[PDB]
Amino acid sequence: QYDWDNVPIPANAGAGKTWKLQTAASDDFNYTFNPTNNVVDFGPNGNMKWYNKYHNRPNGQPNNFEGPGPTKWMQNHVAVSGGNLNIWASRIPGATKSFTGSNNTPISRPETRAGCITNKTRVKYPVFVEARVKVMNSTLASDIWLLSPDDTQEIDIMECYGGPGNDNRNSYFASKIHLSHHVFIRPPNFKDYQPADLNSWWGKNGVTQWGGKTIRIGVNWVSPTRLEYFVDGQMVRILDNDAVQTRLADGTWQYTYPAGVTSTGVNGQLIKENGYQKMNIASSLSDAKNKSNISVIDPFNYLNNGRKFSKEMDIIINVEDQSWQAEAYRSPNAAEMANFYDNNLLVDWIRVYKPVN
Ligand SMILES: [Ca+2]
Repeated sequence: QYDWDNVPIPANAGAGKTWKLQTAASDDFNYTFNPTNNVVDFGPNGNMKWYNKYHNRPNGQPNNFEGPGPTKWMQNHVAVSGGNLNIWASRIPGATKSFTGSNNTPISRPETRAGCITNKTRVKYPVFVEARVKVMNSTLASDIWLLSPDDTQEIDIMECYGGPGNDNRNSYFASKIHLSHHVFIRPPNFKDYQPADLNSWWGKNGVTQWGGKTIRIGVNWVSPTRLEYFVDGQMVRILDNDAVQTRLADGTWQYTYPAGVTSTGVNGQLIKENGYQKMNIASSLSDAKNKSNISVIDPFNYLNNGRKFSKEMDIIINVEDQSWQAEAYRSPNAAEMANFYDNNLLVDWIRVYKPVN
């Protein structure tokens, strides 16, 4: 028996097919794992389902990247207890961290210590991954995501800065969940693409903040070229090759596709409108796909692979103080950090299925 037994799988396995639970990957977090400074595997009974660090390199060696912005990932900021995975953030008085700011020069902010874990079982399309999670009531990022070992391909389940802040400085972002993915060129020619259309910042009328709410959120990774997103059992977004459909604030579907880019090669940039990727309106997903000539996966050919996902991925859950938030002082302040509950991400369960006939 599992915590999710009574919860319908919202993704469609397809005609003639059903969903098969991926037992080793899935975890309903009902055991005890006490936090430790050591890098260790953890799980129920004898099982090793996770380790308390950012994901290893393809060769198995540690990846010692400590996080974006002024984040420092810390082994002992991860525990399992009370039926939940707990991943939290804290600060040490006087501790600071430098990172490259928006002017391509170093800047410093208070260092945010935070947990980060990686699942020992990788996933690849076709696969559905869903978690039940209490989003942190914090301006920090509550993250559940997938990343290839070589750091080139990424599919996010949740990236949410759910708390408006005690002074509401993060109110604009707190009402949204970023439904996202990334593709990268690795150094030396480092480039990063993620969805920047207005509709990728998903919300719902009557929800002012996600912080403190417990939601179910998942991604159905259908194929190299298709992702579907789900919140509380409802499909809310599809990315399909070169077109997008997303549920608007009132629940109604809008079909869109990219209006323009400067190039579809590696030095290309988005044409923007109102601060977001400029998108045109279509009348169905097929109409949008017909009209579009620009990938919504890899518009600038960073992967040089037919603009598609192609690599198995590690499941990562973490908290982050990202550079853009930290530079803008949207990161937590001392008063907010006095409330532990607000700074602790709780995952009740994460389940993984693949479609089988
Ligand atoms: Ca649980």
